[PDB]
Amino acid sequence: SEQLLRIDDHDFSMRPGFGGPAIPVGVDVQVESLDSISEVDMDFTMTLYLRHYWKDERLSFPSTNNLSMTFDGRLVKKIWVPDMFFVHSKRSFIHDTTTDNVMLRVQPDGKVLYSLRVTVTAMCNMDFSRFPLDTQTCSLEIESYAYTEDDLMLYWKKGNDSLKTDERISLSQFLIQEFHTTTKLAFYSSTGWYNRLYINFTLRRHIFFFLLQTYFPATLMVMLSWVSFWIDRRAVPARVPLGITTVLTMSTIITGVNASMPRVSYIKAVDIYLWVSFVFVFLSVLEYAAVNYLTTVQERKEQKLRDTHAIDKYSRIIFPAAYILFNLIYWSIFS
Amino acid sequence: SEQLLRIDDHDFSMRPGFGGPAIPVGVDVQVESLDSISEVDMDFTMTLYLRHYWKDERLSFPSTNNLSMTFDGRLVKKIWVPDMFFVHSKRSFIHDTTTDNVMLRVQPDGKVLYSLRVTVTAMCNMDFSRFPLDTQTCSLEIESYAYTEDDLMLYWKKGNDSLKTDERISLSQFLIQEFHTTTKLAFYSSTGWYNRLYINFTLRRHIFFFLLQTYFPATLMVMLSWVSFWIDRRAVPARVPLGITTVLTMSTIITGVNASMPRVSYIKAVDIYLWVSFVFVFLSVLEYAAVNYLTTVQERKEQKLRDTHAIDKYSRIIFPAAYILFNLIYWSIFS
Amino acid sequence: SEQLLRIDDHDFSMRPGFGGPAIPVGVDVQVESLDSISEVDMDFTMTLYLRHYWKDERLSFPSTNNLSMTFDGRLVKKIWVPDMFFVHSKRSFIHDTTTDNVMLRVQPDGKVLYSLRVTVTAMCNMDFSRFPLDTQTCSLEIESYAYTEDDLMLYWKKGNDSLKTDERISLSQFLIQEFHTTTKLAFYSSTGWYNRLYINFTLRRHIFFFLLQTYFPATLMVMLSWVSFWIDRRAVPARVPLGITTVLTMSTIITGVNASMPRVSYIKAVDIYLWVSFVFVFLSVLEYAAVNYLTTVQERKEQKLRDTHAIDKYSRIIFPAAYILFNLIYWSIFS
Amino acid sequence: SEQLLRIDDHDFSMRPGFGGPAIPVGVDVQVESLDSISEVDMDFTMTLYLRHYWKDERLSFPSTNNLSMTFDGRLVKKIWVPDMFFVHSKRSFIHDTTTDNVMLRVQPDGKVLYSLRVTVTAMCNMDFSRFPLDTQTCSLEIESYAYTEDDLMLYWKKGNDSLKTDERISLSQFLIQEFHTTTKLAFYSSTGWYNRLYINFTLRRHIFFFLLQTYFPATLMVMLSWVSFWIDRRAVPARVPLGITTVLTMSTIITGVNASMPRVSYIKAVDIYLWVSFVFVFLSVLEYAAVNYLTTVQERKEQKLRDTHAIDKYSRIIFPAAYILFNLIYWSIFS
Amino acid sequence: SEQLLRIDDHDFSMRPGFGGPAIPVGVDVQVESLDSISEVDMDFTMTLYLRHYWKDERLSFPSTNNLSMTFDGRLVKKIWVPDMFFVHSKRSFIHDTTTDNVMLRVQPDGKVLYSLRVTVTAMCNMDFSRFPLDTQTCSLEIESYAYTEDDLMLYWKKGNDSLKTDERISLSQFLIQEFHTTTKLAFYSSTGWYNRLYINFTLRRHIFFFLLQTYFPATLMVMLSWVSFWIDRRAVPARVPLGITTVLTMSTIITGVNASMPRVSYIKAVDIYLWVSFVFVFLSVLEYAAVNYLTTVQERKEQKLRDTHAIDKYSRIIFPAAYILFNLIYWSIFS
Ligand SMILES: *[C@@H]1O[C@H](CO)[C@@H](O)[C@H](O)[C@H]1NC(C)=O
Ligand SMILES: *[C@@H]1O[C@H](CO)[C@@H](O)[C@H](O)[C@H]1NC(C)=O
Ligand SMILES: *[C@@H]1O[C@H](CO)[C@@H](O)[C@H](O)[C@H]1NC(C)=O
Ligand SMILES: *[C@@H]1O[C@H](CO)[C@@H](O)[C@H](O)[C@H]1NC(C)=O
Ligand SMILES: *[C@@H]1O[C@H](CO)[C@@H](O)[C@H](O)[C@H]1NC(C)=O
Ligand SMILES: CCCCCCCCCC
Ligand SMILES: CCCCCCCCCC
Ligand SMILES: CCCCCCCCCC
Ligand SMILES: CCCCCCCCCC
Ligand SMILES: CCCCCCCCCC
Ligand SMILES: CCCCCCCC
Ligand SMILES: CCCCCCCC
Ligand SMILES: CCCCCCCC
Ligand SMILES: CCCCCCCC
Ligand SMILES: CCCCCCCC
Ligand SMILES: CCCCCCCC
Ligand SMILES: CCCCCCCC
Ligand SMILES: CCCCCCCC
Ligand SMILES: CCCCCCCC
Ligand SMILES: CCCCCCCC
Ligand SMILES: CCCCCCCC
Ligand SMILES: CCCCCCCC
Ligand SMILES: CCCCCCCC
Ligand SMILES: NCc1cc(=O)[nH]o1
Ligand SMILES: NCc1cc(=O)[nH]o1
Ligand SMILES: NCc1cc(=O)[nH]o1
Ligand SMILES: NCc1cc(=O)[nH]o1
Ligand SMILES: NCc1cc(=O)[nH]o1
Ligand SMILES: CCCCCC
Ligand SMILES: CCCCCC
Ligand SMILES: CCCCCC
Ligand SMILES: CCCCCC
Ligand SMILES: CCCCCC
Repeated sequence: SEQLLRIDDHDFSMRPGFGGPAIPVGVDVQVESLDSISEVDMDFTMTLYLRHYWKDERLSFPSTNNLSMTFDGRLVKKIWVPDMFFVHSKRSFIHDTTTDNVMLRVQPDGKVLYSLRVTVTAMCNMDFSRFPLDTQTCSLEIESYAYTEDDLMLYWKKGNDSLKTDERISLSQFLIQEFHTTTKLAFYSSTGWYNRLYINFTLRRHIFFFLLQTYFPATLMVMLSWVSFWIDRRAVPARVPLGITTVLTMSTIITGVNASMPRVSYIKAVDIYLWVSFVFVFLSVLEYAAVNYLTTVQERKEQKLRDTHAIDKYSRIIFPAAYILFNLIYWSIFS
Repeated sequence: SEQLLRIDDHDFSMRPGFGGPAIPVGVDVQVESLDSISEVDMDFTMTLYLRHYWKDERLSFPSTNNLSMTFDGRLVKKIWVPDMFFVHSKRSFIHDTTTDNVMLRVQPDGKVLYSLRVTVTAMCNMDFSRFPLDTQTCSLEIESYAYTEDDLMLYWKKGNDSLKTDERISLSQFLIQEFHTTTKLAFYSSTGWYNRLYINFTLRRHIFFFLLQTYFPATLMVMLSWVSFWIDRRAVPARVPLGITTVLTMSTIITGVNASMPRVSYIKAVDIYLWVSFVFVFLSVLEYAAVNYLTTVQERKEQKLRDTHAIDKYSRIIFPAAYILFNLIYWSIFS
Repeated sequence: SEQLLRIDDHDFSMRPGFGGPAIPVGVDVQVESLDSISEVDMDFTMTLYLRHYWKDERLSFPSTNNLSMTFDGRLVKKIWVPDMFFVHSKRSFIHDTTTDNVMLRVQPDGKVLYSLRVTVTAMCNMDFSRFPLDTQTCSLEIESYAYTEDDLMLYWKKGNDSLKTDERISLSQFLIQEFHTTTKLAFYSSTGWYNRLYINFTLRRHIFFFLLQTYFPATLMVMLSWVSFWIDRRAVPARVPLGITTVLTMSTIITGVNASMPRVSYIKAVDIYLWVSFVFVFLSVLEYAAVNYLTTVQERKEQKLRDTHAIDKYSRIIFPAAYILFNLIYWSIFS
Repeated sequence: SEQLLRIDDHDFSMRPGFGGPAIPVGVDVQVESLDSISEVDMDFTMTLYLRHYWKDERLSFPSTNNLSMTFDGRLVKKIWVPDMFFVHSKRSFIHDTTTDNVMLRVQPDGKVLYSLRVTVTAMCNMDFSRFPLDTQTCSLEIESYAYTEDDLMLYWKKGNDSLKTDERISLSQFLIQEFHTTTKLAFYSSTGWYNRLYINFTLRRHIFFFLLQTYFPATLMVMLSWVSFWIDRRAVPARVPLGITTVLTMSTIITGVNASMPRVSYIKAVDIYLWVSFVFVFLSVLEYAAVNYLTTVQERKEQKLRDTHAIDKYSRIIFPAAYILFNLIYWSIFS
Repeated sequence: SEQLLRIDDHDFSMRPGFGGPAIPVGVDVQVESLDSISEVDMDFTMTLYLRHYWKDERLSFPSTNNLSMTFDGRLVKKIWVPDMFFVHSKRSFIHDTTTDNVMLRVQPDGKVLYSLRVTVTAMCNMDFSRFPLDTQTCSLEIESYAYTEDDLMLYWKKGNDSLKTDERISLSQFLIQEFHTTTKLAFYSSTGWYNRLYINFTLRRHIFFFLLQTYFPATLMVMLSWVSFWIDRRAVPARVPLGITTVLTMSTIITGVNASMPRVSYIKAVDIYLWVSFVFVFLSVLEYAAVNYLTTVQERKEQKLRDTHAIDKYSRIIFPAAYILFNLIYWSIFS
């Protein structure tokens, strides 16, 4: 097999058509699965099959039929192959169990198919301002390293049909949709122009889970503090312990939520809702202090000279009305 | 040993019977142990022995007896060997201590046995909707990379007897059972058809542990709030602190359970039970508020004009009846 | 040095005495240190020196004295060496700083000493039913990969004296003792019989630490709830808050203990003790509810017609007696 | 391509101009992205493109035009290349997917361009005394390993214009600014002098996030304890539970904050503020004890012989005044 | 450069002076930085420069001046080099970015300088009985692997001046001091005697941080329980809730401290102080139970027949005196 191909009779350190027009190379991609996603480091891991198509007359061999030959990764070190690399990637490797996952198929006229299986991790900027209602977009980029557009031309072989996805791809806490491909030209100041390929998709969260865990407990505790407005003001040993204990219960809820969320160090949409509810509970404690002080002053004044309080009556209306107004404004901005 | 075999006289870059019928290859598998399982990344790790059987007349050597020769991993780089790989795997490697774990045995007539020891990690989709009563199924897949069904034929050498398991295989938090093997054909649009092999097993949890840790504390606290229905309504400084403190105790239990469970971001069966019990505790606090307000109004009305309350009597019956009805419906759906 | 030994004149791909009796190989082991132990994955890491002894007449060289030659790891790739591997191991590697840790010493008559330094991680099944009083046993296994008992014979060179241990070996949370060696034969259905070597040791915990952290706080809280049996029954605002707060304190202790212990998902000995104490605290709360209800009924009955309660007197005796009986049964079973 | 260049006719183990003046080498750097930063281990990870420029007459080839040739990483092992390394680095590696990310361009007159893509992790000393208002500075260093200033001269090719940064570089919890380059000479006692290059940048935090999470809850609880100064002193069952519960609430806040912050084991600016507020809450509990004791003594004295207390009046003024004074001093020192 | 040195004319598999006296080798060490320290696994990571000095007449080359030649890591595989390795090390590696960090300098008369940059992790036994006042000592060991003292002699080239340290070496939570070097002979039963080198240093903690976080909160809570001794005994709804809540507050502090400290599973100095304070709080709760019971009995006895209690008076003196005595004994033992 190494004698039909003129391996030793040709210099394979130079691209086909050296000194002439650029050689076109086609790319096909099949996505196998998505492994994991990190919200702190802002990256994702993908596994895929990568295929290349090009023609090289130096690899032609005589044959009485159209039967193509198949080779392994050992022949790759001798023949010339493209050097595509993934831009903005953090780490990547090629599987080698039980051997290198590389195949080569050579047509009698010199057409070559080159395929390999590779896992790549790529960075992706994310914005958590609208958490947990945020929507994230990611992209993967493929580009030639050493050859500019004047020497190598890169394109999708079959347009938008060149991308295939496994039917079983899924994520534990995200929903994946809208796979499509695009192309663009990249420029480097000290090297020149390059062709670049893109693979795009979108991610979404499960809204209903976060509503039950975070928004639901907060609302109940706020409504629970409104009970004290209906208890008799003369029961000092009852009104005071109820108010302070509700603040303690709210504090533990906020602390627990922060520990479960990722260590994102800036204000998010969920943080605004929780701390506003904390202020409402705090204001209810000061409300009884005014009632107690005024009642004591009035009783002492009558003794020196010798029914529901007005504050309680209005608090029963103002407090529920203010909280509903806050919800309408909050949900109108954050959809 | 390298001269009895015609290593230099044959081209080993081509499969035996090139240009003719497909060469059949048999596979035997022995499972050694299961290392770990991840519920967040949805993958498992397995260690096993992999063996191949095929015939190659080019490796025949003259011998006066049936004594077969044994070689090492150094000879593998010269002779032709199958290229089986594990589909949907994330990472894998071959052990090399103190040397490569590869053996070769060649019969005088050219029959070859090839064995190696390899550890492989494979993905597995899991559903946690019925946690902690869920049951999970996993599979491992073996397939040829470069050779289609027209060139290489893959099958189990001895049918269902080709799979062996160690007697000491176990998991810390799962029960393993139902090992069996199956086969199926896989199709690739741009390459063709391939034979694929499967190894299947099932996993189960320990039910009684989760009942004690999660379901048991929740039931006791709900029954504890029903005590307030039997205390005298005139003891305002006693009824109110009891109600609010029970809500605080329930909140800490729910927070602790979430931290221990894996970060699965959707509603599970256990979450439904815990939050329904929280509502029952919340409703008991509002029940006393109605009793206290009505009692105060009645006393003031009598003074202006100049025994167990009905709500308490019915609450002693309705609340226990409602909770039992919930349990019957809940346990009938989730088995 | 490469010319006194007939490296190029002999075929080193075959074991000495090919076609004849099995070649005996001796093994010496010196344990350097134990690195770590994992209770969730059930494995341990060990570092050791491994030495081999065998005779090969093909490596003899003429010498006027008994001065043996010393070589490095480069000569290993040429001469034949044993292929011992560690069974049931998860991962292992050979150190290479600043170079490969391999030595070779060849006697004039052909005796060869082969030594290397290797770190190996091996699995070990553990049972935590009797935690924290459990005792664990571990073993390490060494076996030849490719050569059966008919071709290679493996044995300890000096019996039980072949195992040496460093004087400074220790673990942070375990006690190591009882190092000894044993041998056994292993059988493989498709390959044959093999000789196997074993290294055994035992591990124990520090009992007194767990008693102070877990058992000590639980006992104090149970005894603390018995105080309410001596307080006047007329102090309703005192008896009720004391009972409910003790339940809250007990709940936080149980939650904290679970977080510190490893994620072992089945019932252990410690879990039984903690939850039984929780029931004792729960029963004390219901005890006062019966006293309060009966007192209220009696007072109302006397009014309609126109001293320590018996329950409190017996509770002072029954509750302390029941808890002591539980301790005697619990400690008699779990030693 | 390997015959136009006199690879076999020259000794490439010696630098160009051996025995003569030092060869000047230029460096260009383009920063791609920052991956992560660790506050416990005090290091950061950076990915960048590194380029070298030098002239070597031994690589000249005849050509009728100015068309330069392009090669791959295979030619690097034959020709002489600079040996730049990153000082104070912990770990680094060169990407190799799908092949080595190395390019070579050779001009007809012998000018050589050498480029590679590398990820490097470097240490950086940090001071957390002024947390969370601290500002950190980092640097990256490049130096030749084996060749001193007498043999190799290292400099920026285009001065301060040699550094380029990606437009999308960002960090999750830090702000990056002030990229600039500097140079300095380094001296080694046993080897000599070396040229060193520097890349500098500055990092800042998000101030407003930490104020809401830490400073905001602490202030509210302190103001909440001042309420007890306005409640009637005769309500013993109300004043005492309010005071002790506030201490409990403050303790949980401090514990939660420590768990979220990195394990920095020395006093920081934030720790001072939290513990001073704890003392203010503690002092309020002792204040009521003095009032209660004095009131009891006065009442007993009057009985034996047969209005707001002064302490409460002053506490309403002294306590708010003292806390405001603390804030002015605290914020004047820590800006 | 490969022809002035007689690489092919000499057998470099044997040490210089084979069959004669031992060859002396000198070592110089410069410490660059300390990366991290682990208190659970008991190991530390260090990065350093290692240099060797020896003479080999086989590498002499003719020269008209004293100009020494410089080489790279490629020549190392041909010439003979020492095989120093780090004893008791867990893992180590040599940096290779952008190339191997190895240099060679050969004098005309055959003197050779060999330098390399390596990162090594070594074990270190630690004792935490006196935490957080403990002091730890660490050591690093260098030894020849294959050559005994009869063939290779190892020594510091310049005595105690051979060790250099970077001015910027620091740790986040430890203080490093007292760098010095020592030497000792090591014996192996089956191999012989070896020379060993040592590098020693000492580590200390920041005392004041742990006092504020652990000792300070514990003392305040104990003093807080002494307040109840000054409140009127007739206020049953005040004395009882104060006592039980203090126990709850103390329990949360102890749980939080354990989570922050490393998982060291034996009794430490800090644990003794915390649990003794817990007993003091527990005893105060039982003290009021005796007062309440005796008061009730006396009142009932007077009714049947028809002022500060003594226990409270003594408790005001005995309790403060006992705690001060404990501190004097505790701090006298643990310095
Ligand atoms: C591929 O299909 C997607 C579908 O959204 C479309 O947006 C995109 O433009 C298509 N690409 C090409 C190259 O036609
Ligand atoms: C192997 O045995 C299992 C037992 O469950 C059976 O389901 C399966 O069909 C068998 N496979 C073959 C190939 O007979
Ligand atoms: C080695 O000594 C141990 C000591 O416990 C003993 O049990 C074991 O049998 C001995 N082994 C041999 C091979 O004598
Ligand atoms: C590069 O620009 C920065 C801008 O801050 C300046 O400080 C620095 O000195 C400049 N360097 C040189 C070499 O001019
Ligand atoms: C090196 O100096 C240290 C300083 O503490 C001293 O203890 C040690 O003995 C010295 N070593 C030698 C070899 O002189
Ligand atoms: C008390 C909770 C009130 C919630 C009001 C929600 C209004 C949503 C409008 C879009
Ligand atoms: C108060 C707990 C009642 C539990 C009822 C369980 C019924 C199970 C029916 C299958
Ligand atoms: C209240 C604690 C009683 C403990 C009794 C222990 C008995 C141990 C018998 C072996
Ligand atoms: C009660 C909070 C008072 C805060 C005062 C802040 C003063 C800032 C001066 C720079
Ligand atoms: C209430 C705290 C008393 C502390 C006494 C410390 C004495 C230290 C003597 C060395
Ligand atoms: C499944 C319960 C959702 C509750 C949402 C409450 C939003 C205010
Ligand atoms: C802390 C509450 C003070 C209330 C004062 C009311 C004066 C009208
Ligand atoms: C927040 C409630 C204020 C009510 C004021 C009533 C004045 C008469
Ligand atoms: C081992 C106790 C199990 C309790 C189950 C309770 C289910 C309602
Ligand atoms: C918050 C409880 C209000 C109860 C009102 C009862 C009216 C019948
Ligand atoms: C949830 C209990 C309701 C009881 C209503 C009784 C009306 C007389
Ligand atoms: C929940 C406690 C009820 C007590 C009833 C007692 C009847 C004898
Ligand atoms: C658990 C204590 C029961 C006491 C019953 C006394 C009946 C007179
Ligand atoms: C966004 C609220 C900031 C509050 C700062 C308080 C500083 C005393
Ligand atoms: C613990 C508080 C004691 C208060 C004593 C007051 C003496 C003037
Ligand atoms: C901290 C308040 C002290 C007030 C003292 C008043 C003395 C008359
Ligand atoms: C649990 C406290 C009992 C107190 C009894 C006192 C007898 C003198
Ligand atoms: C721990 C205080 C004991 C006081 C005893 C007093 C006896 C008269
Ligand atoms: N094709 C990417 C690239 C990097 C570089 O330095 N020149 O080109
Ligand atoms: N046999 C698997 C496979 C991948 C590919 O691209 N062609 O075949
Ligand atoms: N010696 C172990 C082994 C594995 C195998 O397949 N045959 O032998
Ligand atoms: N150029 C760095 C270095 C290290 C050394 O030992 N000599 O030089
Ligand atoms: N120099 C260390 C060593 C190990 C061994 O087995 N012989 O020597
Ligand atoms: C926050 C309510 C205060 C009311 C004072 C009249
Ligand atoms: C939730 C019970 C309310 C009863 C009102 C009559
Ligand atoms: C659990 C004790 C109940 C007693 C009822 C008489
Ligand atoms: C801390 C305030 C004490 C006041 C005593 C008169
Ligand atoms: C712990 C104090 C008990 C006192 C009994 C007289």
